[PDB]
This record gives sequence, C-alpha cells and structure tokens, in this order.
Amino acid sequence: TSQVRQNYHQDSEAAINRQINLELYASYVYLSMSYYFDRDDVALKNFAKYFLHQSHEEREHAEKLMKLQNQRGGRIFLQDIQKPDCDDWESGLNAMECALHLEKNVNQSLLELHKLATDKNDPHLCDFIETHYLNEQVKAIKELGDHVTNLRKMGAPESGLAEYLFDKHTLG
Amino acid sequence: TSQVRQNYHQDSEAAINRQINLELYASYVYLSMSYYFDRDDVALKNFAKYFLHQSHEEREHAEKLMKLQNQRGGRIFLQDIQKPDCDDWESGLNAMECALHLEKNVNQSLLELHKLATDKNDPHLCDFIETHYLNEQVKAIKELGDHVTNLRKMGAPESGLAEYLFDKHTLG
Amino acid sequence: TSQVRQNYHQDSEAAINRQINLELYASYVYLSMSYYFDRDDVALKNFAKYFLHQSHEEREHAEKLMKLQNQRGGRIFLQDIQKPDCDDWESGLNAMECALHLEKNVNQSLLELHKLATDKNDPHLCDFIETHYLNEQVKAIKELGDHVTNLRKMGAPESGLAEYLFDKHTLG
Amino acid sequence: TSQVRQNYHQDSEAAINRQINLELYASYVYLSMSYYFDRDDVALKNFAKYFLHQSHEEREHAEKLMKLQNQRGGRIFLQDIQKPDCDDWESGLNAMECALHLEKNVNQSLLELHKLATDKNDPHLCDFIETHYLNEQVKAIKELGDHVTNLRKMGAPESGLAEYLFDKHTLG
Ligand SMILES: [Ca+2]
Ligand SMILES: [Ca+2]
Ligand SMILES: [Ca+2]
Ligand SMILES: [Ca+2]
Ligand SMILES: [Ca+2]
Ligand SMILES: [Fe+3]
Ligand SMILES: [Fe+3]
Ligand SMILES: [Fe+3]
Ligand SMILES: [Fe+3]
Repeated sequence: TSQVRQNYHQDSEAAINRQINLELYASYVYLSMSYYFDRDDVALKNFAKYFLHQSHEEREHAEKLMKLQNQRGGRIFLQDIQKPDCDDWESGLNAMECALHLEKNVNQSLLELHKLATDKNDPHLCDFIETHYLNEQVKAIKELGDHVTNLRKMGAPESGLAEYLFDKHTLG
Repeated sequence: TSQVRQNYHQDSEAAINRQINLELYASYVYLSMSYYFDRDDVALKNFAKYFLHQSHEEREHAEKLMKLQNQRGGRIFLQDIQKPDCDDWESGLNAMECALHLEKNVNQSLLELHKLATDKNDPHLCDFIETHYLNEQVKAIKELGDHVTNLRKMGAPESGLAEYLFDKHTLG
Repeated sequence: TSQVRQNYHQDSEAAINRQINLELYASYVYLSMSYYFDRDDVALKNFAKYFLHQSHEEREHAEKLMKLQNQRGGRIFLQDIQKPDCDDWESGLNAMECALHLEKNVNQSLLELHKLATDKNDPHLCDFIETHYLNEQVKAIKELGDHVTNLRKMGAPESGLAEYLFDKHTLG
Repeated sequence: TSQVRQNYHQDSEAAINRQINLELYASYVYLSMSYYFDRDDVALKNFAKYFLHQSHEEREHAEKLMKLQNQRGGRIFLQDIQKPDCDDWESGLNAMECALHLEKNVNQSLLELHKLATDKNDPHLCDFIETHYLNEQVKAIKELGDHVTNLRKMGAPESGLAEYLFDKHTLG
C-alpha cells in the first residue's frame, strides 16, 4: 504494498487479524448467553438484555480494529468464528463468572499486542490500544467483579429469589 | 493583636483550633469508609456515595470554623490529620455503628466548647455553635440510629441480602 | 488477592498509596494559604478564592487515584496528613512562589511513578498518569510562573498597591 | 401597666431606650461622613454611597428596637440626637478608621445589654439581640478592618491615587 503503509510491521498486521477474531468470538459467546436467559425455563429478562448489549459492544470492538487495519495499509484476513464452548450456562452467577474469565482473557491478548507494538516501535499502534481498549477493559472487569460479589453475598445460585431480585434491582 | 478582636478569649481561640482539627479528622474517617464500599469484594455503591457526601459535609464544617476564627480576630494554627483508626470496616452495619460513635464524640466536644463560651461570656460564640452545629448534630445522630436499627432488624450483617436491599431501598 | 487484579505490581500499588498522600497534603497546604489571605491584616479576597479552588482540585486528584486503586484490585492504605510547613506566608508573591515549588515537587513524584509503571510493563497505568496528571501539571506550573513574573515586574511585595491591583485585575 | 407585659424588667426597658438613641446617633455620624465625600474638594462618590447606605442601615436598626419595645409592652422614651463629633473627616482612611471605632463602641453596648438580659432571665430578649444584632456587628467590624488594611497597604492617605483606585475597584 500500500501507498499509505508506513512503519507498520508484518507481525503487527497479523496480530491485528488475530485480535479481530477474538473480539468476534467474544460477541458470539455473549449472544449465546443472552438467549439462554430468554428461555421459558430460565426467564431473567434483564440478564438477557445485559448480555445482548455486551454482544453488540464486542462487535463494535472488532469493526474498529478492521478500520485501523485498512487505515495503516494492512490487509484483513478473516478466520472461522468458533462455537461458544457452552450451550447451557446453568445460572445467573455462573454466566457472570464465565464473562469475567472471558474479559480477563481478552485483556492478556491486548496486553501482548501492546508489548509487541512497543518492540516494533509503533507509537501510533500503542496509543490506539491504550486509548480505545485498555481502559475499557479494566472498567469491564471491575464491573463484572462487582456483580459476582453481590450475587454471591445475596446467596446465589442456590437462592432463586436472589437472582430474581438482582435482575430487578441491579440490572434493571 | 487584631484591630478587630473584641471580647474573644484566648481559651476560646485555642478550642476553635482543636475543633477545626476534629472536623477535618471526621472528614478523613468518612473518606476512608467510602472507598471501602467501592472495593470489588464489597461493592455497595450507595453506602459509598453516602459516606462520600458525609465526608464533604465535615470538610465544610471545618472551613466554616476557619472563617469564624478570622472573623473574631483569632489565628488559625493547624495540626496533623491522623490516620483513621481502621483500614478494613467489616460490614455495612459495622460502618454505620462506627459513624454513630464518631458523631456522638464530635457532639461532646461541641457541648464542651459551648460551656466554655458561656463561662467566658461570649454570647456571639454561643449562638454560632447553637445555630450552625448543635441542631445539625442531633439530626445526624438520630438518622444513624434509624439506619442501625433497620440494618439490625433486617438481619444484618449475617444477611448479605439484607445489606443489598438496604443499599437499594434506603440509601438509594 | 482480588478476582479482578491483573498485571498490577505490588510496587505500583504502594507507589499509588504514596501519591494519594502527597495530593492530600497539597490540598492541605492550599487550604492554609487561603485562610491566610482572609485575615483582616492581609485581606486579598481573590488570592483567597484562588487557593481555595486549588485546594479542592488537589482533593479531587487524590480521590481519582483512590478510584484507580480499587479498579486495578489494589488496597488503599492511608497515612497521616502532615501540617503544612508554614503558618504565616508573608505576602502574595511569597505564597505563589511556594505554590510553584509545591507543584514542581508533585510532578517529579508523578514522573517517577510513570518510570516505574514503564519498568513493570503496565501500559494501563502509564496512560492513566499521562492522560489525567502530566498535562494538568505542566499547565499548572506555567500558570504559576506567569503569576510570579507579573507580581515581580509590578514591584511586589514591597509594593502593596501592586498586590492589590493584581488581586483585582488578574485573579478577579 | 400593659396587658401584654410579661417577664420584661424595667432595667431592660430603659436599656432598650438607650440603645435606640445610640443607633440613631450612629445613623447621624454616617450621614455626615457621606456628604463630606460629595464635596467638590473631596469628590469620592463611592465612599459617599457607602456611608449613605450605612446611614440607612443604622436607622433600620433603631426602628426594629422601637418595634421590640412595643411588642414587649414597654414605652419608648426618646432623647436628643447629638451632633456627630466631627465636621471635617480629613481623608478616606480616616473616615473608615472612625467608622470602625464607632461600630466597636456599638457592640460593647450590645454586649452589655445582653449580659443584663441574662441577669434578669429574659431569654426572649437574649435571642433577639443574638439573632438580629451580634452577628451583624462582627461581620461589620471585620469588613471595616479589611478596608482599613487595604487603604493602608496601598499607601493612603498620603497617596491620592490610592484612595481614587480603592473607590473605583473596591467600593465600586
Ligand atoms: Ca469448531
Ligand atoms: Ca499517626
Ligand atoms: Ca441562644
Ligand atoms: Ca507532624
Ligand atoms: Ca449638643
Ligand atoms: Fe472486546
Ligand atoms: Fe461535623
Ligand atoms: Fe495535584
Ligand atoms: Fe447599628
């Protein structure tokens, strides 16, 4: 090559393509979690609305990176989007616990990409990550920790009244 | 010094400086209690907002006295602001119980200063205290008593659902 | 540990606790400077309002760091807040000169914390500092330099008319 | 008363009549000071407007006491209103210095009346004084101290530019 490409390393380009896939995959997990709470034998409508919004967010995270790639003169190479690992997610608390784990995993990936940009001396990539992904990631993780703590102290998942009230008063 | 000083006793002046410190210290305690409820392993956001507001109030109580001192022609002498005694505050109820104790202690100090003003025949200081601090203090203590009673009757602190609901329905 | 803690070093955590104290201390200095200009034998009301606002700013700087600590999964450990070093601040110019010195000292601390974050490879902490503290610090220092220059060229502190006019036309 | 008189002592009544005279007299002093600054060989129009407003205030202070007297069932006995002691007031600073002295003298009178009410066990008179006169008096004295300090530090009265600027920037 592009007439526009400048100080953009191959390794950086490839790592962007992997991140794009990870984010797409995270969107998928969340999509799954959402319609799980919409089942008639589950029926926690605010849980459902919470993971649907999360699902849309993650999609937007990917499309931003797709945009960054073209901007720097790289080429987008897409891969399959894997099946979320679970079909059944058991309870409200369990689902929150799996989302916390998911987000911590996305942050390592992002911490690794940032260390690579640094090594390649790509200050434009470093700030992009720092500015649009890292602060969003710590605020996400703190929020899911808050949620898990509350559910747990209320007595979930053994208490059905506890997930019902949390759905109403916190997620509502 | 002062060209303005009139019927203002040394002892009164010194006692004002001590009160200023006590109020500053109370602000500090409350500041501590607030970020304790903002921890991910605690997470009671309305508890947090309640002690943060309390923290700001106390700061305003000090600055008012700083203002009274200059007005009467005294001189402000500041001292260190001590570490709150606790780092961990254990539960919602415990924290409310410590705040009740704190406020009762601030009121004795104020009752003692008022008795001193009386002894020194300083009617201007007497009304100032009576008007800006004593009624605010009894309304504060009654309110924390109300809170402690409710938390206790709901079954706190052994009940996590109890502090969760109180945070939502009373402090919210 | 916290379920939320990730790539957050002990040393980083401890350094945050020290910064929190420094900022609290800066708030205290400024609080002192303010009621010094409110004395009947000083009486420069805009000087007073200027350091009171500065005082509130610094408090907000601390509370932000308190927030960052919880967010990253660290624990807040508070220490005593030391007596400002001066009780009397002599003149308008002197007070501005002491504030310039204070701010330069806060910036070194912040430059040192940033170098530590870098060493520990904590890109999230690096941007936080860079984004909320370093640019605010250089704009603060430049502004106090401007003020000191003007006071000095007007003929302060030997000229009382000079501090009176500056209070009116610049700080007003 | 009188069918209305209750727990109102003779001595209290008489002391009210004296206070009424003192306030009337203070109004007169201020009236004099005002037209002194309106002279073509003086001409400090904001000085003039400041003592005219002060003059009206003092008149209102008297009329309030006249009202208190009737309310308690006492009888108003009026006396002559003495000539202010000065015809010429020399300068801006001098006039402010004489007003400070005047106000300190009015406050002693009020402190003495309050001690009398206390001795006679007249809680209604005590609060009346405390509430409508003592806090107004300390705020008055502090303000005139501020003014005297500023005039003095600017170099008045030897500096004509100093009183001119003060009239413009502070009293304006
Ligand atoms: Ca597959
Ligand atoms: Ca200590
Ligand atoms: Ca009273
Ligand atoms: Ca010390
Ligand atoms: Ca006569
Ligand atoms: Fe994402
Ligand atoms: Fe208080
Ligand atoms: Fe600061
Ligand atoms: Fe009066």
